[PDB]
Amino acid sequence: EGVLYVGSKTKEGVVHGVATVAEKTKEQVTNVGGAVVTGVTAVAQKTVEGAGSIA
Amino acid sequence: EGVLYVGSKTKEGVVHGVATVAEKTKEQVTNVGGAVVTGVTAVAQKTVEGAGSIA
Amino acid sequence: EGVLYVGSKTKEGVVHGVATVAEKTKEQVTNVGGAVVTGVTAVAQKTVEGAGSIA
Ligand SMILES: *[C@@H]1O[C@H](CO)[C@@H](O)[C@H](O)[C@H]1NC(C)=O
Ligand SMILES: *[C@@H]1O[C@H](CO)[C@@H](O)[C@H](O)[C@H]1NC(C)=O
Ligand SMILES: *[C@@H]1O[C@H](CO)[C@@H](O)[C@H](O)[C@H]1NC(C)=O
Repeated sequence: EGVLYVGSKTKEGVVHGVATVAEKTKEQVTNVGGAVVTGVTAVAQKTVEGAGSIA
Repeated sequence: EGVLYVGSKTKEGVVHGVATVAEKTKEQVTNVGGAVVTGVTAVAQKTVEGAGSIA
Repeated sequence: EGVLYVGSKTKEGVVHGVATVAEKTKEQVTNVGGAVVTGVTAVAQKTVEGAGSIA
């Protein structure tokens, strides 16, 4: 029964620019956070928890 | 029954610029945090917890 | 039943610039923290906990 609460108050501007390039690469895993982020945030990329892939 | 609470108060500006390049590379795992981030944040990239991949 | 609490108060500006380059490399694992980060933060990259990958 866990409760939550989030609150944010910004007044001036927030510029936020991202760029990602990949040329002739075999793999590129990227995770960029936000400019003003308040609260829980979970990211999972190319993970394997149980009974993975077989070949 | 764990509860949570997050709060943030910014007034001036937040510039935030990211860039990621990859040329003819076999692997690139990247994780960049945010400019003003308050609260929990979990990231997992190319991890293996149990029963992984087989070849 | 562990509870949490986070709070932040910034007034002036927060410039935050990141850059990552990789040219003809076989591996690049990177993790950059945020400019003003308050709170828990967990990162895991290319880790192996149990029953890993086989070849
Ligand atoms: C198994 O799964 C992972 C990601 O979960 C993937 O990268 C890999 O190519 C897979 N391997 C096989 C043998 O299926
Ligand atoms: C197993 O999984 C990992 C990531 O979880 C992946 O990098 C790797 O290519 C996989 N290996 C095999 C033999 O499937
Ligand atoms: C096993 O997993 C790790 C990452 O978890 C990966 O780097 C590696 O390529 C894998 N090795 C085999 C033999 O699958």
